[PDB]
Amino acid sequence: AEVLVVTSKVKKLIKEKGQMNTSAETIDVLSKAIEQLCLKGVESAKADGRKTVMARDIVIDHL
Amino acid sequence: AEVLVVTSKVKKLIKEKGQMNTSAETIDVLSKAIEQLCLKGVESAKADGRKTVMARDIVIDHL
Repeated sequence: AEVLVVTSKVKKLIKEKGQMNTSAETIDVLSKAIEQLCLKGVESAKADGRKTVMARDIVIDHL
Repeated sequence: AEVLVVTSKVKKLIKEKGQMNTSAETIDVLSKAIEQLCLKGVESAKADGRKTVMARDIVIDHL
């Protein structure tokens, strides 16, 4: 339900830049990661009293 | 170049579940996060001598 990454372009990146295939579960993990980053972004934006999720609401520095 | 998240479905999630709009830069951050997670997955898979990026190669526990 609701794949949130562009599967074809992820597979293309991983193949072209890394010489690797991409498992189905890899796509699932990436999609779930996007969902969590979005929900956490909602939490951050609302806590600031805003109505728009902004780049500063997507905390990805631990990457 | 190469947006790696499904922009329409991200905006739909953020609006429907959080009542928020989604800025253009939010989409950019999410896309760059996916790119980094994929490249790091390539590093992990190759270090294990494999030819396929697997779910265990996408380290997202810091979420």
